[PDB]
Amino acid sequence: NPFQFYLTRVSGVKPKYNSGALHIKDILSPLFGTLVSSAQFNYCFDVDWLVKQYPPEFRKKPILLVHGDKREAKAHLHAQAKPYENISLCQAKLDIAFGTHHTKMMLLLYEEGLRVVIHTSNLIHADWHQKTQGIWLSPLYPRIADGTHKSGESPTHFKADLISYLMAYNAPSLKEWIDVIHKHDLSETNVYLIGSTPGRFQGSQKDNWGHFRLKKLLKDHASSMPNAESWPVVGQFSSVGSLGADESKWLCSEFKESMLTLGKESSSVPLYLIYPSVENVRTSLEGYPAGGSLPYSIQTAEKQNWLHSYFHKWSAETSGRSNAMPHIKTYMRPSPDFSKIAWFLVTSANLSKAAWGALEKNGTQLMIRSYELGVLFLPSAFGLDSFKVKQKFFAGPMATFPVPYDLPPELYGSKDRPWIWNIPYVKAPDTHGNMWVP
Ligand SMILES: Nc1ccc(C(=O)O)c(C(=O)O)c1
Repeated sequence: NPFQFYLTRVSGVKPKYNSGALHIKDILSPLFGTLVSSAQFNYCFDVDWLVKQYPPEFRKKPILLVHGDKREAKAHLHAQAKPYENISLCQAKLDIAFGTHHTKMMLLLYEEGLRVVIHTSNLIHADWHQKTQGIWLSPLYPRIADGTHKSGESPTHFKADLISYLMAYNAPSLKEWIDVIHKHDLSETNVYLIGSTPGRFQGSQKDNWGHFRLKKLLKDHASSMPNAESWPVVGQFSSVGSLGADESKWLCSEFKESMLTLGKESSSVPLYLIYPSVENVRTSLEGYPAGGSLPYSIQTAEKQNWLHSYFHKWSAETSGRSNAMPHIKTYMRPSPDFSKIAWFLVTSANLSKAAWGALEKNGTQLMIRSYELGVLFLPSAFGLDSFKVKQKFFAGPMATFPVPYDLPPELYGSKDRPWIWNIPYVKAPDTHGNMWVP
Protein backbone atom coordinates (compact mmCIF):
# COMPACT_ATOMS: atom_id res chain seq x y z
CA ASN A 1 0.00 0.00 0.00
CA PRO A 2 1.13 3.55 -0.75
CA PHE A 3 -1.30 5.21 1.66
CA GLN A 4 0.30 4.50 5.06
CA PHE A 5 -3.07 4.92 6.77
CA TYR A 6 -3.39 2.81 9.93
CA LEU A 7 -5.79 2.17 12.78
CA THR A 8 -4.73 1.91 16.42
CA ARG A 9 -4.74 -1.52 18.05
CA VAL A 10 -7.98 -2.52 19.81
CA SER A 11 -7.80 -4.74 22.88
CA GLY A 12 -10.22 -7.67 22.67
CA VAL A 13 -10.73 -8.15 18.94
CA LYS A 14 -9.31 -11.19 17.19
CA PRO A 15 -5.64 -10.93 16.12
CA LYS A 16 -6.60 -10.71 12.43
CA TYR A 17 -8.12 -7.29 13.18
CA ASN A 18 -4.93 -5.96 14.78
CA SER A 19 -2.41 -7.46 12.34
CA GLY A 20 -1.89 -4.24 10.41
CA ALA A 21 -2.74 -1.91 13.30
CA LEU A 22 -0.31 0.22 15.30
CA HIS A 23 -0.04 0.90 19.00
CA ILE A 24 1.83 3.95 20.26
CA LYS A 25 4.64 1.66 21.43
CA ASP A 26 5.00 0.44 17.84
CA ILE A 27 5.27 4.02 16.52
CA LEU A 28 7.94 4.98 19.06
CA SER A 29 9.88 1.71 18.71
CA PRO A 30 13.57 1.75 17.71
CA LEU A 31 12.52 -0.12 14.56
CA PHE A 32 10.98 3.16 13.32
CA GLY A 33 14.19 5.14 13.95
CA THR A 34 16.80 6.04 16.55
CA LEU A 35 15.11 8.84 18.47
CA VAL A 36 16.99 12.07 19.16
CA SER A 37 14.06 14.35 20.03
CA SER A 38 10.30 14.48 19.68
CA ALA A 39 7.38 16.90 19.77
CA GLN A 40 3.92 15.70 20.88
CA PHE A 41 1.09 17.97 19.72
CA ASN A 42 -2.17 17.07 21.44
CA TYR A 43 -5.15 18.05 23.56
CA CYS A 44 -5.03 15.74 26.62
CA PHE A 45 -1.87 14.21 28.12
CA ASP A 46 -1.11 11.59 30.77
CA VAL A 47 2.60 12.35 31.06
CA ASP A 48 3.49 9.36 33.26
CA TRP A 49 1.78 7.06 30.75
CA LEU A 50 3.28 8.88 27.76
CA VAL A 51 6.90 8.51 28.89
CA LYS A 52 6.31 4.80 29.48
CA GLN A 53 5.30 4.42 25.80
CA TYR A 54 8.78 5.45 24.63
CA PRO A 55 11.41 2.68 24.53
CA PRO A 56 13.40 2.64 27.79
CA GLU A 57 16.58 3.67 25.98
CA PHE A 58 14.81 6.77 24.55
CA ARG A 59 12.89 7.93 27.64
CA LYS A 60 15.35 10.70 28.53
CA LYS A 61 15.53 12.22 25.03
CA PRO A 62 13.98 15.72 24.84
CA ILE A 63 10.19 15.81 24.51
CA LEU A 64 8.15 18.93 23.72
CA LEU A 65 4.46 18.90 24.69
CA VAL A 66 2.39 21.28 22.53
CA HIS A 67 -0.94 22.03 24.21
CA GLY A 68 -3.59 24.71 24.63
CA ASP A 69 -4.20 24.61 28.39
CA LYS A 70 -4.57 27.82 30.43
CA ARG A 71 -4.80 28.82 34.10
CA GLU A 72 -5.31 25.83 36.45
CA ALA A 73 -5.36 23.30 33.59
CA LYS A 74 -1.99 24.65 32.47
CA ALA A 75 -0.64 24.41 36.02
CA HIS A 76 -1.82 20.78 36.24
CA LEU A 77 0.02 19.85 33.04
CA HIS A 78 3.24 21.50 34.20
CA ALA A 79 2.94 19.59 37.48
CA GLN A 80 2.60 16.36 35.48
CA ALA A 81 5.78 17.11 33.55
CA LYS A 82 7.88 18.56 36.40
CA PRO A 83 9.33 15.12 37.42
CA TYR A 84 10.86 14.69 33.91
CA GLU A 85 13.73 17.11 33.32
CA ASN A 86 13.73 16.30 29.58
CA ILE A 87 10.15 17.50 28.97
CA SER A 88 9.43 21.04 27.79
CA LEU A 89 6.05 22.62 27.14
CA CYS A 90 4.66 24.98 24.51
CA GLN A 91 1.32 26.67 25.23
CA ALA A 92 -0.38 27.34 21.92
CA LYS A 93 -2.02 30.76 21.93
CA LEU A 94 -5.83 30.59 21.84
CA ASP A 95 -6.75 34.26 21.52
CA ILE A 96 -10.26 33.63 20.13
CA ALA A 97 -12.80 32.51 22.73
CA PHE A 98 -13.97 28.89 22.91
CA GLY A 99 -11.00 27.60 20.89
CA THR A 100 -9.08 24.40 21.54
CA HIS A 101 -5.69 22.97 20.60
CA HIS A 102 -7.04 19.77 19.06
CA THR A 103 -4.19 18.87 16.65
CA LYS A 104 -2.67 15.42 17.24
CA MET A 105 0.77 15.13 15.68
CA MET A 106 4.16 13.67 16.50
CA LEU A 107 7.39 15.08 15.13
CA LEU A 108 10.03 12.38 15.55
CA LEU A 109 13.65 13.40 14.92
CA TYR A 110 15.99 10.44 14.45
CA GLU A 111 19.66 9.86 13.84
CA GLU A 112 18.51 8.56 10.43
CA GLY A 113 16.12 11.37 9.45
CA LEU A 114 12.69 12.72 10.40
CA ARG A 115 9.16 11.31 10.60
CA VAL A 116 5.81 13.08 10.89
CA VAL A 117 2.79 11.28 12.39
CA ILE A 118 -0.63 12.88 12.10
CA HIS A 119 -3.25 10.98 14.04
CA THR A 120 -6.44 11.25 16.12
CA SER A 121 -5.62 9.95 19.62
CA ASN A 122 -5.08 11.81 22.86
CA LEU A 123 -1.99 10.76 24.82
CA ILE A 124 -3.88 8.77 27.46
CA HIS A 125 -4.33 5.02 27.91
CA ALA A 126 -8.05 5.00 27.06
CA ASP A 127 -7.62 6.57 23.62
CA TRP A 128 -5.38 3.71 22.46
CA HIS A 129 -7.19 0.88 24.26
CA GLN A 130 -10.57 0.09 22.68
CA LYS A 131 -11.35 2.99 20.31
CA THR A 132 -11.26 3.32 16.54
CA GLN A 133 -8.49 5.89 15.90
CA GLY A 134 -6.59 6.81 12.72
CA ILE A 135 -2.89 7.32 11.98
CA TRP A 136 -1.00 8.63 8.97
CA LEU A 137 2.71 7.72 9.00
CA SER A 138 5.06 9.80 6.87
CA PRO A 139 8.02 8.21 5.10
CA LEU A 140 11.38 8.40 6.81
CA TYR A 141 12.55 11.76 5.50
CA PRO A 142 16.34 11.89 4.99
CA ARG A 143 18.44 14.89 5.95
CA ILE A 144 19.62 17.22 3.20
CA ALA A 145 23.41 17.27 3.09
CA ASP A 146 25.02 20.31 4.68
CA GLY A 147 26.00 22.64 1.84
CA THR A 148 23.46 21.10 -0.56
CA HIS A 149 20.74 23.46 -1.79
CA LYS A 150 17.49 21.74 -2.67
CA SER A 151 13.91 22.42 -1.71
CA GLY A 152 13.08 19.02 -0.28
CA GLU A 153 9.53 19.84 -1.38
CA SER A 154 6.85 17.38 -2.53
CA PRO A 155 4.35 17.81 -5.39
CA THR A 156 1.69 18.30 -2.69
CA HIS A 157 3.67 21.22 -1.13
CA PHE A 158 3.63 19.37 2.22
CA LYS A 159 6.96 20.73 3.46
CA ALA A 160 6.10 24.42 3.02
CA ASP A 161 2.55 23.75 4.24
CA LEU A 162 3.70 22.04 7.46
CA ILE A 163 6.16 24.86 8.09
CA SER A 164 3.33 27.35 7.50
CA TYR A 165 1.13 25.51 10.03
CA LEU A 166 3.92 25.63 12.63
CA MET A 167 4.74 29.28 11.91
CA ALA A 168 1.20 30.26 12.93
CA TYR A 169 1.97 29.33 16.56
CA ASN A 170 4.63 32.07 16.68
CA ALA A 171 6.46 29.95 19.29
CA PRO A 172 10.24 29.66 19.86
CA SER A 173 10.19 25.92 20.58
CA LEU A 174 8.40 25.38 17.26
CA LYS A 175 10.80 27.58 15.30
CA GLU A 176 13.40 24.99 16.34
CA TRP A 177 11.25 22.27 14.73
CA ILE A 178 10.72 24.45 11.65
CA ASP A 179 14.50 24.63 11.28
CA VAL A 180 14.68 20.83 11.61
CA ILE A 181 12.06 20.37 8.88
CA HIS A 182 13.93 22.83 6.60
CA LYS A 183 16.95 20.53 6.83
CA HIS A 184 15.07 17.41 5.68
CA ASP A 185 13.85 16.14 2.31
CA LEU A 186 10.06 15.69 2.38
CA SER A 187 9.68 15.22 -1.39
CA GLU A 188 8.21 11.70 -1.18
CA THR A 189 5.08 12.97 0.60
CA ASN A 190 1.91 12.10 -1.33
CA VAL A 191 -0.72 13.65 0.98
CA TYR A 192 -1.90 17.27 1.26
CA LEU A 193 -1.92 18.99 4.64
CA ILE A 194 -5.23 20.49 5.80
CA GLY A 195 -4.80 22.57 8.93
CA SER A 196 -6.84 24.94 11.03
CA THR A 197 -5.31 27.70 13.14
CA PRO A 198 -7.12 30.38 15.16
CA GLY A 199 -7.70 33.65 13.41
CA ARG A 200 -9.71 35.81 11.03
CA PHE A 201 -8.55 35.22 7.46
CA GLN A 202 -9.37 37.38 4.46
CA GLY A 203 -8.09 37.74 0.92
CA SER A 204 -5.45 35.23 -0.11
CA GLN A 205 -5.15 33.90 3.44
CA LYS A 206 -8.77 32.69 3.28
CA ASP A 207 -7.71 29.57 1.36
CA ASN A 208 -4.97 28.62 3.85
CA TRP A 209 -7.10 26.95 6.52
CA GLY A 210 -10.21 24.97 7.40
CA HIS A 211 -12.93 24.22 4.94
CA PHE A 212 -11.69 26.84 2.45
CA ARG A 213 -8.34 25.02 2.39
CA LEU A 214 -10.20 21.82 1.52
CA LYS A 215 -12.23 23.63 -1.13
CA LYS A 216 -9.07 25.08 -2.70
CA LEU A 217 -7.36 21.69 -2.91
CA LEU A 218 -10.44 20.06 -4.43
CA LYS A 219 -10.76 22.87 -6.97
CA ASP A 220 -7.08 22.61 -7.96
CA HIS A 221 -6.36 18.88 -7.71
CA ALA A 222 -9.61 16.98 -8.28
CA SER A 223 -11.79 16.82 -11.38
CA SER A 224 -15.55 16.81 -11.64
CA MET A 225 -17.19 13.75 -13.17
CA PRO A 226 -20.55 13.37 -14.92
CA ASN A 227 -23.34 12.94 -12.39
CA ALA A 228 -21.10 14.44 -9.67
CA GLU A 229 -24.32 15.58 -7.97
CA SER A 230 -24.96 11.87 -7.26
CA TRP A 231 -21.65 11.32 -5.39
CA PRO A 232 -22.48 11.68 -1.69
CA VAL A 233 -20.42 13.44 0.97
CA VAL A 234 -19.66 11.42 4.12
CA GLY A 235 -18.53 12.97 7.39
CA GLN A 236 -17.66 10.98 10.48
CA PHE A 237 -16.74 12.48 13.84
CA SER A 238 -16.75 12.18 17.63
CA SER A 239 -18.17 15.58 18.62
CA VAL A 240 -20.71 18.10 17.32
CA GLY A 241 -20.73 21.87 17.78
CA SER A 242 -23.59 24.34 17.61
CA LEU A 243 -24.38 24.54 13.88
CA GLY A 244 -27.35 26.92 13.95
CA ALA A 245 -31.12 26.78 13.88
CA ASP A 246 -31.37 25.03 10.49
CA GLU A 247 -29.19 23.43 7.85
CA SER A 248 -28.91 26.63 5.79
CA LYS A 249 -26.98 28.50 8.51
CA TRP A 250 -23.69 26.61 8.06
CA LEU A 251 -23.93 22.86 7.46
CA CYS A 252 -25.39 22.87 3.96
CA SER A 253 -24.45 26.44 2.99
CA GLU A 254 -20.70 26.62 3.45
CA PHE A 255 -19.49 23.31 4.96
CA LYS A 256 -21.26 21.05 2.46
CA GLU A 257 -20.55 23.50 -0.37
CA SER A 258 -16.82 23.26 0.30
CA MET A 259 -16.96 19.48 0.57
CA LEU A 260 -18.80 18.98 -2.70
CA THR A 261 -16.21 20.97 -4.70
CA LEU A 262 -14.52 19.13 -7.56
CA GLY A 263 -12.41 20.85 -10.17
CA LYS A 264 -12.18 24.36 -11.49
CA GLU A 265 -15.55 25.08 -13.12
CA SER A 266 -18.76 26.29 -11.48
CA SER A 267 -27.55 21.09 -4.17
CA SER A 268 -29.05 17.60 -4.08
CA VAL A 269 -25.74 15.93 -3.18
CA PRO A 270 -26.57 13.45 -0.38
CA LEU A 271 -24.89 14.17 2.97
CA TYR A 272 -24.26 11.24 5.34
CA LEU A 273 -23.08 12.03 8.89
CA ILE A 274 -21.80 9.10 10.99
CA TYR A 275 -21.96 9.52 14.77
CA PRO A 276 -22.53 6.83 17.45
CA SER A 277 -26.08 6.21 18.65
CA VAL A 278 -26.83 5.55 22.31
CA GLU A 279 -27.14 1.86 21.43
CA ASN A 280 -23.74 1.95 19.69
CA VAL A 281 -22.18 3.28 22.91
CA ARG A 282 -24.08 0.96 25.28
CA THR A 283 -23.04 -2.22 23.47
CA SER A 284 -19.46 -1.05 22.85
CA LEU A 285 -16.34 -2.70 24.27
CA GLU A 286 -16.01 0.15 26.81
CA GLY A 287 -19.73 0.47 27.47
CA TYR A 288 -21.19 3.80 28.48
CA PRO A 289 -17.74 5.19 29.51
CA ALA A 290 -16.96 5.40 25.78
CA GLY A 291 -19.41 8.30 25.77
CA GLY A 292 -17.02 10.34 27.89
CA SER A 293 -15.06 10.71 24.63
CA LEU A 294 -18.15 11.62 22.55
CA PRO A 295 -18.82 15.06 24.07
CA TYR A 296 -22.10 16.19 22.48
CA SER A 297 -23.99 18.15 25.14
CA ILE A 298 -27.76 18.27 25.57
CA GLN A 299 -27.63 22.09 25.54
CA THR A 300 -26.17 22.02 22.03
CA ALA A 301 -28.29 19.12 20.74
CA GLU A 302 -31.68 20.48 21.79
CA LYS A 303 -31.06 23.60 19.68
CA GLN A 304 -30.60 21.59 16.46
CA ASN A 305 -32.85 18.53 16.36
CA TRP A 306 -33.01 19.07 12.57
CA LEU A 307 -29.41 17.78 12.45
CA HIS A 308 -30.13 14.28 13.73
CA SER A 309 -32.08 13.30 10.59
CA TYR A 310 -28.63 13.26 8.92
CA PHE A 311 -27.15 10.82 11.43
CA HIS A 312 -26.06 7.26 10.64
CA LYS A 313 -24.91 4.52 13.03
CA TRP A 314 -21.29 3.58 13.59
CA SER A 315 -20.61 0.26 11.86
CA ALA A 316 -17.17 -1.15 11.10
CA GLU A 317 -17.43 -4.88 10.32
CA THR A 318 -14.83 -4.30 7.58
CA SER A 319 -12.20 -3.69 10.29
CA GLY A 320 -13.82 -5.69 13.12
CA ARG A 321 -14.41 -2.43 15.00
CA SER A 322 -18.20 -2.00 15.23
CA ASN A 323 -17.83 -2.16 19.04
CA ALA A 324 -14.73 0.08 19.18
CA MET A 325 -16.24 3.55 19.42
CA PRO A 326 -14.79 6.09 16.97
CA HIS A 327 -12.51 8.89 18.03
CA ILE A 328 -11.11 9.07 14.50
CA LYS A 329 -12.61 11.78 12.29
CA THR A 330 -12.90 11.22 8.55
CA TYR A 331 -14.51 12.88 5.53
CA MET A 332 -14.77 11.44 2.04
CA ARG A 333 -16.55 11.56 -1.33
CA PRO A 334 -17.84 8.12 -2.43
CA SER A 335 -19.46 7.24 -5.74
CA PRO A 336 -23.25 6.69 -5.79
CA ASP A 337 -22.76 2.94 -5.20
CA PHE A 338 -19.94 3.49 -2.66
CA SER A 339 -17.49 1.37 -4.71
CA LYS A 340 -15.03 4.24 -5.34
CA ILE A 341 -14.06 7.46 -3.59
CA ALA A 342 -12.91 10.75 -5.10
CA TRP A 343 -10.85 11.59 -1.96
CA PHE A 344 -10.43 10.77 1.72
CA LEU A 345 -9.46 12.98 4.68
CA VAL A 346 -8.39 11.87 8.16
CA THR A 347 -8.24 14.73 10.62
CA SER A 348 -8.70 15.99 14.16
CA ALA A 349 -11.59 18.23 13.00
CA ASN A 350 -15.04 17.39 14.38
CA LEU A 351 -18.36 18.64 12.96
CA SER A 352 -18.02 22.18 14.28
CA LYS A 353 -17.57 25.77 13.14
CA ALA A 354 -14.71 26.19 15.64
CA ALA A 355 -12.74 23.48 13.82
CA TRP A 356 -13.64 24.15 10.17
CA GLY A 357 -14.26 27.91 10.22
CA ALA A 358 -17.34 30.07 9.68
CA LEU A 359 -17.62 32.96 7.25
CA GLU A 360 -17.94 36.47 8.70
CA LYS A 361 -18.04 40.04 7.41
CA ASN A 362 -20.45 39.49 4.51
CA GLY A 363 -18.64 36.32 3.41
CA THR A 364 -15.19 37.97 3.15
CA GLN A 365 -13.54 36.57 6.28
CA LEU A 366 -13.13 32.99 7.57
CA MET A 367 -13.00 32.85 11.37
CA ILE A 368 -11.46 29.75 13.02
CA ARG A 369 -11.25 29.24 16.78
CA SER A 370 -9.10 26.11 17.07
CA TYR A 371 -5.98 24.26 15.96
CA GLU A 372 -6.77 21.21 13.81
CA LEU A 373 -4.73 19.03 11.48
CA GLY A 374 -5.41 16.30 8.94
CA VAL A 375 -4.11 14.83 5.69
CA LEU A 376 -5.99 14.57 2.39
CA PHE A 377 -5.61 11.62 0.01
CA LEU A 378 -6.32 12.70 -3.57
CA PRO A 379 -6.26 10.23 -6.49
CA SER A 380 -4.26 12.67 -8.62
CA ALA A 381 -1.43 12.52 -6.06
CA PHE A 382 -1.16 8.78 -6.82
CA GLY A 383 -1.61 8.93 -10.59
CA LEU A 384 -5.26 7.86 -10.36
CA ASP A 385 -8.70 9.20 -11.24
CA SER A 386 -10.38 7.62 -8.20
CA PHE A 387 -9.70 5.17 -5.37
CA LYS A 388 -11.37 1.78 -5.23
CA VAL A 389 -12.77 1.08 -1.77
CA LYS A 390 -11.01 -1.81 -0.03
CA GLN A 391 -13.51 -4.58 0.70
CA LYS A 392 -11.99 -5.78 3.99
CA PHE A 393 -9.77 -3.27 5.76
CA PHE A 394 -7.06 -5.79 6.74
CA ALA A 395 -7.39 -8.12 3.73
CA GLY A 396 -5.28 -8.31 0.56
CA PRO A 397 -4.28 -4.60 -5.79
CA MET A 398 -2.73 -2.06 -3.42
CA ALA A 399 -4.37 0.92 -5.23
CA THR A 400 -7.54 0.43 -3.15
CA PHE A 401 -8.11 2.73 -0.25
CA PRO A 402 -8.61 1.24 3.25
CA VAL A 403 -11.87 2.82 4.38
CA PRO A 404 -12.12 1.75 8.06
CA TYR A 405 -15.94 1.55 8.42
CA ASP A 406 -18.83 0.04 6.48
CA LEU A 407 -20.51 1.50 3.39
CA PRO A 408 -23.23 2.46 2.75
CA PRO A 409 -23.74 4.05 6.16
CA GLU A 410 -26.92 2.94 7.94
CA LEU A 411 -29.49 5.54 8.96
CA TYR A 412 -30.52 5.67 12.62
CA GLY A 413 -33.68 3.71 13.31
CA SER A 414 -36.77 5.45 14.66
CA LYS A 415 -35.86 4.40 18.21
CA ASP A 416 -32.20 5.46 17.94
CA ARG A 417 -30.89 8.71 19.43
CA PRO A 418 -27.51 10.41 19.09
CA TRP A 419 -25.13 9.85 21.98
CA ILE A 420 -25.50 12.87 24.28
CA TRP A 421 -22.94 12.68 27.03
CA ASN A 422 -24.47 14.71 29.88
CA ILE A 423 -27.90 13.09 30.30
CA PRO A 424 -28.50 9.76 32.05
CA TYR A 425 -29.23 6.40 30.42
CA VAL A 426 -30.81 3.99 32.89
CA LYS A 427 -33.11 1.84 30.73
CA ALA A 428 -30.60 -0.88 29.80
CA PRO A 429 -27.12 -1.71 31.14
CA ASP A 430 -23.90 -1.62 29.15
CA THR A 431 -21.38 -4.39 28.44
CA HIS A 432 -19.92 -4.04 31.97
CA GLY A 433 -23.27 -4.19 33.78
CA ASN A 434 -23.55 -0.45 34.41
CA MET A 435 -25.85 2.49 33.72
CA TRP A 436 -24.76 6.05 32.84
CA VAL A 437 -25.46 8.75 35.45
CA PRO A 438 -23.54 12.02 34.70
N1 LIG B 1 -12.45 19.33 24.23
C1 LIG B 1 -12.54 18.26 23.25
C2 LIG B 1 -13.74 18.00 22.62
C3 LIG B 1 -13.80 16.98 21.69
C4 LIG B 1 -12.68 16.22 21.39
C5 LIG B 1 -12.81 15.12 20.34
O1 LIG B 1 -11.94 15.02 19.43
O2 LIG B 1 -13.81 14.35 20.36
C6 LIG B 1 -11.47 16.50 22.01
C7 LIG B 1 -10.20 15.71 21.73
O3 LIG B 1 -10.19 14.47 21.84
O4 LIG B 1 -9.16 16.33 21.41
C8 LIG B 1 -11.41 17.52 22.95
